[PDB]
Amino acid sequence: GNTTSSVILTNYMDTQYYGEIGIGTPPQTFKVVFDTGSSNVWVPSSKCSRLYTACVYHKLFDASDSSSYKHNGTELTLRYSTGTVSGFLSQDIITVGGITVTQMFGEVTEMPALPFMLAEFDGVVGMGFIEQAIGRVTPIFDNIISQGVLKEDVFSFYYNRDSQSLGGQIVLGGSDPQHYEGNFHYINLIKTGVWQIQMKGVSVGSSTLLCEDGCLALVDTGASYISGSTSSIEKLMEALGAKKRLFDYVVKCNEGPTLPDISFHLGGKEYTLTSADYVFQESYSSKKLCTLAIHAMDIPPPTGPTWALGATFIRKFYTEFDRRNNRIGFALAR
Ligand SMILES: Cc1ccc(C(=O)N2CCCCCC2)c(NCc2ccco2)n1
Ligand SMILES: *[C@@H]1O[C@H](CO)[C@@H](O)[C@H](O)[C@H]1NC(C)=O
Repeated sequence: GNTTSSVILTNYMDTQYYGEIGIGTPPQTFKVVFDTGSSNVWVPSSKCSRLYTACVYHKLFDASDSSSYKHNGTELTLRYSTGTVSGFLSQDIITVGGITVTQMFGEVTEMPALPFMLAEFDGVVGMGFIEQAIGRVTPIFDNIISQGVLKEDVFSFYYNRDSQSLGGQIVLGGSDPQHYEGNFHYINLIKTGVWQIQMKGVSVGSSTLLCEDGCLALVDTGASYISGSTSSIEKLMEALGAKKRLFDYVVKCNEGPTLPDISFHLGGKEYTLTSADYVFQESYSSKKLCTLAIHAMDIPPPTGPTWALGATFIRKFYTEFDRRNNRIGFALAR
């Protein structure tokens, strides 16, 4: 009970944050997203039909090349906001930040081109709780806890603002003072079972337009953007003077710096984003369009309807996830 370990992450375009894990003997390496929003481990399978082009372009786990593989074969379907993967369960040795665990994971055999052709990562490591794990499969962090090796039931996320240096960092068993500053502000979860906290308002400038009588915020490391309801985001965007495109909201690039602050009232404290934190300032041209790092995402019950605080939020606020105390700490990221 005195190990602290880290996972190094790559920052792809401020949208995709992924580290590397090994599966099997000998270790087969996968680029994976560490996602507090979900709880299952999955990578693409060698058994994925090659007619799924995502499987042509990603790394595949070949169970036939692993001596430590253990068959299960129960069919599982993982439905996410942005797409669905389908496959079957397997068991093998997974290596993550020097730590080695016997993990049950999904070998994905069905992997749709949209969106996974757009993924720089191969698979997902769910950092959430057992209660949301499809098939009641013990999640990887629970397994690492069960070894009594870590200093505490705590993991922490750092996402870099710069997309050639350290792209991001996960500390298993603690946090890293090199990447945050000031004090942590701790906020208790609504319930155990989901990394979700009470939000008491959303402000544009200093007018609380949204969540006037409270709402939900899912602290979501696998999400790129900040998200709310279609109707919630529609009200927010009307206020920013943003134009709706098919998959995002844009603003004429010149208007970008002039955009107001957006605040999130969490645990008594007001968490502010400046336009610099939520606009992709690719230009300053009045002719060019610039995209925002906030979009509509409708999560179904009983998680939803909820807000999701993804990479946009985490970049500014170093996040500690506390399993021991069922709470989330935020600190100013550096
Ligand atoms: C192209 C693409 C497709 C999906 C996601 C995504 O939302 N997840 C990964 C896939 C399973 C669903 C849970 C989350 C994504 N985001 C990457 C990312 C990494 C860190 C922050 O955002 N990118
Ligand atoms: C798959 O795992 C479940 C749950 O542990 C178990 O009951 C079942 O026997 C396994 N099936 C096979 C074919 O190994």
